[PDB]
Amino acid sequence: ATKVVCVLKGDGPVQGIINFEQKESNGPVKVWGSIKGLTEGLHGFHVHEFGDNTAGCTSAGPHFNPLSRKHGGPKDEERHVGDLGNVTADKDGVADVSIEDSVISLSGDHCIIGRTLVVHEKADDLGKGGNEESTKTGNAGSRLACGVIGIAQ
Amino acid sequence: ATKVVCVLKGDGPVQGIINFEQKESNGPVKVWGSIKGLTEGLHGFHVHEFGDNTAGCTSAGPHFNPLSRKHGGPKDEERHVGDLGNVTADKDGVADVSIEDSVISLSGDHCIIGRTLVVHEKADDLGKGGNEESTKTGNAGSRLACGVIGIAQ
Ligand SMILES: *[Se]c1ccccc1C(=O)Nc1cccc(-c2ccc(C(F)(F)F)cc2)c1
Ligand SMILES: *[Se]c1ccccc1C(=O)Nc1cccc(-c2ccc(C(F)(F)F)cc2)c1
Ligand SMILES: [Cl-]
Ligand SMILES: [Cl-]
Ligand SMILES: [Cl-]
Ligand SMILES: [Zn+2]
Ligand SMILES: [Zn+2]
Repeated sequence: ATKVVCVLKGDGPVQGIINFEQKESNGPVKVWGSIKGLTEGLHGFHVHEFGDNTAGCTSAGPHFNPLSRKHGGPKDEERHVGDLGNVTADKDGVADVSIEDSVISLSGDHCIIGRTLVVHEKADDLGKGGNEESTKTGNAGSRLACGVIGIAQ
Repeated sequence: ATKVVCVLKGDGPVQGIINFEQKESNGPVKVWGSIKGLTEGLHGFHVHEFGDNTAGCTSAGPHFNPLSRKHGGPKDEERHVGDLGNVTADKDGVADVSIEDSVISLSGDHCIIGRTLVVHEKADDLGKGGNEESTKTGNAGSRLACGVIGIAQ
């Protein structure tokens, strides 16, 4: 039923379009689209708390964490709602994104509409980095590009 | 209370930050902030339907019109939900925005979260232009800058 979209932009060359679709009121969310201008390899892919771009991607705040848990991979029970794991950029710097997630939603208390999607500088270590940062941010580093998650055609 | 924000960006020099605050459900919404890089005078100020920036401000679609009415001024009964009227840019091209509106909301079926705020090339004629365009767009012309309306700190 409900279809949202997100246009990723930042200070650098990284830009993309990510779609979200949810058929059932609390069923799985299909996240798909393309990001380009990325370094080859893994990049952290998170929903951050605020749809606030007043001071670039920084204003988005931390990973959307309504249940006040520690950072993890999407398949971990201990995770932020916004912890969608990694996207993989090919040799040409293009990440063809396709994710199914059941913790995020386009309705309820886990709604990500009016919040920020961020693609990060490095791989998300999924909380296995053995430092304080790993259990907060997954050591994914700086925010290359972000966008507010909005209602789509 | 509920507090949302919007960062207006486009292809040109027009850019701004607009805040929305609503103390009571079905109460008035305080819209305030600053826009710069505008021509001196009036500029159409509307919430458009989609939080979609896939092809710039064009992808936002028409004025948010859930009740399928004709375009009007904010004070008109016959108006789009998104019809917030005009903002006034001073000689230096800065519009100091301060609006109170009771038709828009940050909750319900009139919720503007995940939709687009647009500032337009010319004055909104408030539906008094006596042509088909007046009763659709208010003849405000091109979309100088837009942003998806997101949840704020
Ligand atoms: Se989805 C979302 C994003 C940001 C803020 C709020 C929301 C949201 O829709 N939350 C929400 C909370 C509680 C109830 C509703 C709701 C949705 C649909 C309906 C109805 F009438 F269509 F069935 C009623 C209530 C939405
Ligand atoms: Se604020 C927001 C942003 C995006 C999507 C949905 C919302 C939202 O909060 N919706 C919402 C909140 C509270 C109540 C309703 C609601 C909608 C319809 C009806 C009725 F009467 F039509 F069935 C009742 C309540 C929606
Ligand atoms: Cl975090
Ligand atoms: Cl890992
Ligand atoms: Cl982070
Ligand atoms: Zn996290
Ligand atoms: Zn209108």
